[PDB]
Amino acid sequence: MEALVLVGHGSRLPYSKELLVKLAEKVKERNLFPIVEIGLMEFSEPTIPQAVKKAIEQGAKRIIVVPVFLAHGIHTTRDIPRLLGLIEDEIPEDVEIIYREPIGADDRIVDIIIDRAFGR
Amino acid sequence: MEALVLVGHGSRLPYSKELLVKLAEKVKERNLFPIVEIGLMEFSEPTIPQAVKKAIEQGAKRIIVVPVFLAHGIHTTRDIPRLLGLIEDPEDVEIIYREPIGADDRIVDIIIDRAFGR
Repeated sequence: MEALVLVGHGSRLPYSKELLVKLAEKVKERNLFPIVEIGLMEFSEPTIPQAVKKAIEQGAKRIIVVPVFLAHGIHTTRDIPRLLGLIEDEIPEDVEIIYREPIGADDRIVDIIIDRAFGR
Repeated sequence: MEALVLVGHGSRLPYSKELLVKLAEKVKERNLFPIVEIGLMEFSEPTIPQAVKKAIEQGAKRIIVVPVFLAHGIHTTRDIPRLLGLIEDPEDVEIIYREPIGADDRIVDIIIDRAFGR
């Protein structure tokens, strides 16, 4: 009934997509959502509209979109909201989009950064 | 004798720099490094060269540069290594260029919190 759609920037290099793919597979291992999909804003497929459409086709009525971005930027305030039809510039009536917050300066990001600082 | 330099993308919007400032503030509260600085690749200051120079001028002999990026891209493979002089485009000072965040289990934890509005 509900889907998690992870959306990322995309890249002409493969690492941004590989990131989202690994993150989605880990989320799937958690067994929290019946439907998990990824979408890339630019350069690579699946795109964000394709990811949302896939979620709908699989039967999701609530689509939770999590922007896998560290900070807000034009991507998360304009481009992705536009793609999702959330701001003015096909979502069935019985489907709601829930657009969530980016990662931000989470304490766990500090933990990761310190590990990286020490090469771990 | 060692500094942590957090480098971020930078943005015409203020959120990217605000993120790096807040992260640096939280690192400083953990009292692990005598010197902590931020640098932004573009659009905004401190720049990455300025951040490294500040660290050196404060006496750091080993500069640990952590790219605050989720995944590698042209910025972490080309642009930042070039600014740091690590690839073709300081005597007693060593630059240690670390890995980005990547698909860390803790990113999954954050994503799930965000998914549920937390």
